[PDB]
Amino acid sequence: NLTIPFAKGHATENDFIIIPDEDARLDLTPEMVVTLCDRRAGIGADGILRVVKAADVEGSTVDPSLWFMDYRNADGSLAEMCGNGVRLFAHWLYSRGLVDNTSFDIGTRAGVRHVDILQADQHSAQVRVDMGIPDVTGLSTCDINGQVFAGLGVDMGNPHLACVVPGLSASALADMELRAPTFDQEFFPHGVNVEIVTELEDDAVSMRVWERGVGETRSCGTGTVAAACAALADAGLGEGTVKVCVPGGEVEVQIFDDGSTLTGPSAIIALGEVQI
Amino acid sequence: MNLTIPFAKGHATENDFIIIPDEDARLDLTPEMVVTLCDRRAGIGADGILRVVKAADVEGSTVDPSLWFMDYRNADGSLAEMCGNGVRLFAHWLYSRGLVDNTSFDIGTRAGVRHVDILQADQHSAQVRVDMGIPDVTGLSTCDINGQVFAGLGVDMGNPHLACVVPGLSASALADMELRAPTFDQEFFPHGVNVEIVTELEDDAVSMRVWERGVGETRSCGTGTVAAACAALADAGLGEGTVKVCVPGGEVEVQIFDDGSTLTGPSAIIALGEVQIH
Repeated sequence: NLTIPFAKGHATENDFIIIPDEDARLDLTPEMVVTLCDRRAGIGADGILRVVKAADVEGSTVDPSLWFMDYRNADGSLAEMCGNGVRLFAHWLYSRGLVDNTSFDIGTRAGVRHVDILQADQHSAQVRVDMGIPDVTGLSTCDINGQVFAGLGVDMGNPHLACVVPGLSASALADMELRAPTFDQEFFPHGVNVEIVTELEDDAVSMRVWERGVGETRSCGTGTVAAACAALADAGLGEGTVKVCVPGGEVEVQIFDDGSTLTGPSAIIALGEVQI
Repeated sequence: MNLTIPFAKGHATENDFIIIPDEDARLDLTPEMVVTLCDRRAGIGADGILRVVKAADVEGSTVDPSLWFMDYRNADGSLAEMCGNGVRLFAHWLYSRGLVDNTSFDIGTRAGVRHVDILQADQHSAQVRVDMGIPDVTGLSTCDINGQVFAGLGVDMGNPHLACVVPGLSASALADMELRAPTFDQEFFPHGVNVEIVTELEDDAVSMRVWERGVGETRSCGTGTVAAACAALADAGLGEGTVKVCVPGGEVEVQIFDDGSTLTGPSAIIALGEVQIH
């Protein structure tokens, strides 16, 4: 029935359909989302980022003149957390001349985010995003596939449990076989994302992640910040700069005593039109 | 370098492809490019690439040079022959973009010429019939899926099949089975096999699920639907007929004769655009 312009891109292989809607002319229903993000029947993504002014988003109470990351999960749901996504949305905004400043603010359902474009062209960027104060909630354990791991619990807006594993190489991490983890039920009352991480080594670590009711993913933004907190803690530091390697790429995490940042890439890989 | 390529994304009963128009045979499309494009998160994502090129510009093409050739690449980069589903989408592309003038026409493939008939088409949707050859029932064998033994029929459609029609299987209970990679007779199927689990012919229809060799479960297998319909007819004591086959990605209609078979089914063209390879 309607043909609309779109783009496809990803931030460390967490991939999105960007749908411009400057004039908020699109009623994008949860069934339309689910269709569009169907990898075999549609275009295929982890979600849609619709480009709209905060003004026009039902329920945003942020400054109405911001651009708002109207972010939908692949199941249609209104995402309340955001991560890697922000890097892509920032990239689109800056490269299409929708903002004109390398440093600006983005309306999201989790509140305003602040970003800094560090490099940007039509296809690639590096973006620094302010991720909030990590809330460390303490030691916990989990079981994956008949093995206990010590982790550090971390709240970034959503819960994580980051298990830094002394001895474990990047290879051995690669070779482990993951399964839905079991963990402390009462410690995590809304479930938990679990990261397995190597130890700080040249200010870097490698991570794999099991997201909450999703399973293994290529990249989880909030998760890389969690892993960085843990890897620092596992070494006796509370502040620092860590390169985190996930299956989808590399980010850089900065842990301050009063905040955190995530720095990493974004890619706009295709442009076209799609039918409803 | 990077390279920007015009493309389309489509599917045939949710067996999905990237179509890449290359009428002047200018694009050198390598296996590593194919892999990158077909990557669902770093690329566009698909089961394969259909490059639209004249058979005159494919080396080793058996067919008439004036035909369009489906230069079909699998997602892993390897060259392929034919796809029951993908031919439907290719036919749809050629016809809806005016590259052929008739509703009935031939297409070149690496398995030889294929004859298609456009039943309905516009820019987004179509219904296409393809002639799929005489099935060759190679024998009776069995498999084991996740502990449970199924009896079936060897079918050679150009590639090996064990179509297992299961008396007393409802569609409900087919949808709830847990599929795992089957075990099979390695002597009967020395090159692997595609396994279809099928219900029994009822009101001229069956439902199927398929585990494709080296790929696991898919939403649709074109040659599988034809194997499935053979087995369904043979389990009903018939040698010929028309069967609607329901796969998780949609519905098709198989006609079996003594001297051949056809597969009719849908095609959709979902998007158009341009893509930059890394």
